[PDB]
Amino acid sequence: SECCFQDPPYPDADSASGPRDLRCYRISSDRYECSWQYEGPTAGVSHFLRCCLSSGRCCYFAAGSATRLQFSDQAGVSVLYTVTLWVESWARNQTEKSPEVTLQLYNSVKYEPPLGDIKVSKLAGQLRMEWETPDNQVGAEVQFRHRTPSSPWKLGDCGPQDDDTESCLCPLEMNVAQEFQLRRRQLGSQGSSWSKWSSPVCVPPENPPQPH
Repeated sequence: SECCFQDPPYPDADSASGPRDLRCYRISSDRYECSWQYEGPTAGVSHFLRCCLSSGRCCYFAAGSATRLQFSDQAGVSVLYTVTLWVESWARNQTEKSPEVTLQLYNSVKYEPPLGDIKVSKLAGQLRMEWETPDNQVGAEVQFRHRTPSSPWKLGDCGPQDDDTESCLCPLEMNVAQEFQLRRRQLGSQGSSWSKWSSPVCVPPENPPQPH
């Protein structure tokens, strides 16, 4: 993969569908990976990873239908200094853009949600979740989302974390089933993107409605 420092072969975007959740990180001594998702039907859609250097020079990788792409530090993209990255999709005769991500790629780590046991218990009128920190990922911003069978996802903040274990306080609803998920973001100044959501924490109702 070489980043092509030319005008992209399509017009600029002028849509409800499109690419989103761009995550870029280093994966080895000299290789990097960007990952994203696409909202909407994927038929005939292709993706381009865009990059602008601080000098204003910009380039693109053509990814085809893939939603993930790897490149080395010889691809023309600076990794030691800050760059700006985003995804453009050619879909149904129109260009669509993701939000940008501004980061120093060399210090950007692939952060992951809790992967394994998530302990859940009651603390006063809240739920407390606790998990062991993913290896070599100490230091994180952590968010949760929660829902009930009827309600949609509502997002929340767990606060910053700095230890071998991490925790979160969440709303407790005794009379309905609850589902929670957790995601983690790298701390620091180099730039960060949210990890994927963890597997669910499922908390059945302790006082479900009863006949009288």
